[PDB]
Amino acid sequence: TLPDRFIARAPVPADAPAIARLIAACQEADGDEPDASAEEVLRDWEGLDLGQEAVLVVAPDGEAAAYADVLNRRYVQLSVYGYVHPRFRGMGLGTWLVQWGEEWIQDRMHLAPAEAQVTVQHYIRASSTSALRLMEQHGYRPVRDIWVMAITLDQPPPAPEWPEGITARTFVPGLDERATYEAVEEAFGRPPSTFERWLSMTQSERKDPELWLLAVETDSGHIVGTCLGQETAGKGWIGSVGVRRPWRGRGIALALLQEVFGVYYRRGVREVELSVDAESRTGAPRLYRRAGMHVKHRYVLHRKEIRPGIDLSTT
Repeated sequence: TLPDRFIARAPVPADAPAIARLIAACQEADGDEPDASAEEVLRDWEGLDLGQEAVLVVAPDGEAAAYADVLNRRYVQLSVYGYVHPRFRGMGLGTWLVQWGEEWIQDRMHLAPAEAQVTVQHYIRASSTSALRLMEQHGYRPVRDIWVMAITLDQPPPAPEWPEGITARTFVPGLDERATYEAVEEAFGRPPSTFERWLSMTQSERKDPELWLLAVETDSGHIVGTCLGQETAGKGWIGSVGVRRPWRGRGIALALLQEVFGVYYRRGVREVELSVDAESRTGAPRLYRRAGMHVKHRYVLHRKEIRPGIDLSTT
């Protein structure tokens, strides 16, 4: 069911400006500043197939009423990012997007191993009660908190205090590739990636090694920790900071972060952000606030099981 006057259609790159504004109107209601730009939309469209992987609900006045796009992992877990313009709420439109995403994976579901359980998931701003209820109404249930940490560097960060016997090593291309990959797959191991997969995903970011830091034990010459930063559009993003198990509790993550911040700062990057998972109600690790960061926004991950089976998302 959709209101008569409303047309759903695949987005075209010329919709980038219209859609940016839809997100802006949405992020405004949640209490966020309207950061959104068509420039970002065009960039986040770099990966996806516009025809198949996104939908645009066009309003009678020719303006974008609602929009969603999907991230797909091995067809066992579908992430869905929806928005409905704050004027159009309570029209059945947010419900429509939800089922669109559900029907998306259901139509493709045969490409998943048959025993694999199939899930769809949404990341909801903790603040908007409207979408919080729509999830529960639709059977989507709270799984985990995701915290977006941010830091503005207008002033030089503190100098890292490195634990005895560990120091910073800037990633050296042509040398440190395999070793860094092993430390990342261990410290963290989200899906396990093979080495070639990891290589292709990082190919861009490894052309800027200044921002890939390794905590390295001096005696062994072994990577005990990593912080791999990147720079996009004059903003920093840190994908993963982490320490291999035998080296935890030495304050290595804090040193890694403080060091990465120094590189960004003396590079002139004003804002760095990253993202951290936390069990519902625990809050982010004291690590991040101690590194000078602060909470930008909090999302609650909502998940629903489309088909029963063993959990393959992590294997």
